[PDB]
Amino acid sequence: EPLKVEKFATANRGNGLRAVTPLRPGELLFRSDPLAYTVCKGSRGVVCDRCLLGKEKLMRCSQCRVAKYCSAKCQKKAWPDHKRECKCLKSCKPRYPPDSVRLLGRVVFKLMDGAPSESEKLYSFYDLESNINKLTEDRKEGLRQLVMTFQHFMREEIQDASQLPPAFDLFEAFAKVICNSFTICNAEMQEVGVGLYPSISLLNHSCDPNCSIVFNGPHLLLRAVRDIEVGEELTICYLDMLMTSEERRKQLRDQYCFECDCFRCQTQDKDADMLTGDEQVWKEVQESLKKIEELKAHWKWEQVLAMCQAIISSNSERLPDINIYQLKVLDCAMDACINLGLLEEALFYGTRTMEPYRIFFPGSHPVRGVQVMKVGKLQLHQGMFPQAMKNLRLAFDIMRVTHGREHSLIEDLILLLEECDANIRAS
Ligand SMILES: Nc1ncnc2c1ncn2[C@@H]1O[C@H](C[C@@H](N)CC[C@H](N)C(=O)O)[C@@H](O)[C@H]1O
Ligand SMILES: [Mg+2]
Ligand SMILES: [Mg+2]
Ligand SMILES: [Zn+2]
Ligand SMILES: [Zn+2]
Ligand SMILES: [Zn+2]
Repeated sequence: EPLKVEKFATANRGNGLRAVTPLRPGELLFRSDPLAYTVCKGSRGVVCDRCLLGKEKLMRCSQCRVAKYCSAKCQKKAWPDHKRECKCLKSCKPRYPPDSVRLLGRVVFKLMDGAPSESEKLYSFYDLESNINKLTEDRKEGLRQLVMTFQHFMREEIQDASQLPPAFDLFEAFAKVICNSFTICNAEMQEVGVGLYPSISLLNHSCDPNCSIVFNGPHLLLRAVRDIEVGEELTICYLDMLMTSEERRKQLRDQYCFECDCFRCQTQDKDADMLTGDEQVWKEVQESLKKIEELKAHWKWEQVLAMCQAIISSNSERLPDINIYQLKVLDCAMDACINLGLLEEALFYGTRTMEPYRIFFPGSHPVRGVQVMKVGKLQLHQGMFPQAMKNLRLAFDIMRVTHGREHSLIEDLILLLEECDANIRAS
C-alpha cells in the first residue's frame, strides 16, 4: 500500500508529517505497534503486561513476580521482550523503577537484540527530538537522576557501552523519552501503559488538530479527523482537551519545550467557560482531583466514587458541570460506577457530561465518541431504546472517524446498535 503521509522539514517546528494525497475524515493514515512499551505504574498487576487488558485474575512471571499476564499465550509471547528485564526486575526487588526507566530498558533490548522495527519506518529512536538545548538546569538534574536510576536497575544486563547501541547516550535517550512518550489508553480510555512509536512521533501538536490517534491494546491507529489537502501538515493534540490555555502553556513548556501561538492560545479560547463557578470551590476541587486521579490510576473505584460523591452531592457550594474540574469529577464518578456495577448512578453522571463534552471535544474526538457510547450502552440496558439509539448513532458518527473498522471497539458498537434496533423494531 502506498503511504498517504511523508516526513518533511517544517519551517519552525523541526520535522513533521504532511499529506501526500487529499485526506478525508476517518481515513486510516498509519498504524503501528510500539518500538517498546510497558504497563503503567497504576495498572501494573491490574492489566496484562502484553495485551493491556484487565482480568479478574492475572498470572505472574515466576522468576521476577512483577510481570503479570492474562493467559499462558500472553506470558509466552511476551517472553522474548521480557527475558532481559526479568533478571533486572528480580535483582532490584522490592524497588520498582519509574515507568520511563522500564520503558528505556525495553528500547535498549529491542535495539540490541531485535530485528529493525516497523515502528521506525518513517523515523527512528535515533532521529527523535531531544530538545537538549532548551532543557532548564532543573530538567537536566532530573534527567541525570533518571540516567543513574537506569544504570542501577539495568546492572545485571547492561554493564558498559558495549551492551548499548553504538554511541548511545543515556542522557539524550531520556531527553527523547520525555517529549516522545505516548500514553497508551485502553478501550474505555483508562491510561494503562506508556510506549514509543517513533514514526508517529513525527506528528507535531495542535490545540485544534486535523488527526487523532487511538489505541487498540498496544496497537496505534492514526486517522484524519478533518479534510486535509496535499502538502498540509498533519497534527495531533498532545494534551487532554479539558485544560485551560495556561495549563496547556505549562505542560507544552515543561514536557515539550515549546510555546504555542495558535488561535486558541492567543484568544484563551474556552478558558472562561471552563472556569465558571466560584474560584474557591473549583480550586478545592482541582486540589482534590490530584488524589481522585491517583486513585483512578490504581483502579481503586470505591475510593474514587466516595471522593467524587463528596463533591457532586456536597452539602457545601457546588460548581456548574461545564467547569472542567467539576466535569473531571463527574467523569471519574461515571467510570467508578460503571466498574462497580452502579449503572443507574453511572447514567446520571454520564448524562450530565454530555453537553459539556459536546462543547469541549469539537468535531470528531475519540474521548467524546467513547463517552457517548458508554451513555448509550447504559441507556440501552435500562430499556431507554429511542434515547440509547440516538446516543449509539452519535457515538458511531464520531467513532467511524476516530476508531474506524480496524478498531475492535467499532465491532462492539455495531453489536449495541443492532441490539437497540431489534428492540425498537419489536416495540
Ligand atoms: N505546535 C508546535 N510548535 C513548535 N514545536 C512543536 C510543536 N509540536 C511539536 N513541536 C516540537 O516537536 C517535539 C515533539 C515531537 N514528538 C514532534 C516531531 C518533532 N518536531 C521532531 O522534529 O522530531 C516538541 O518537543 C517540540 O520540539
Ligand atoms: Mg535532533
Ligand atoms: Mg531544537
Ligand atoms: Zn494478555
Ligand atoms: Zn519475569
Ligand atoms: Zn495552542
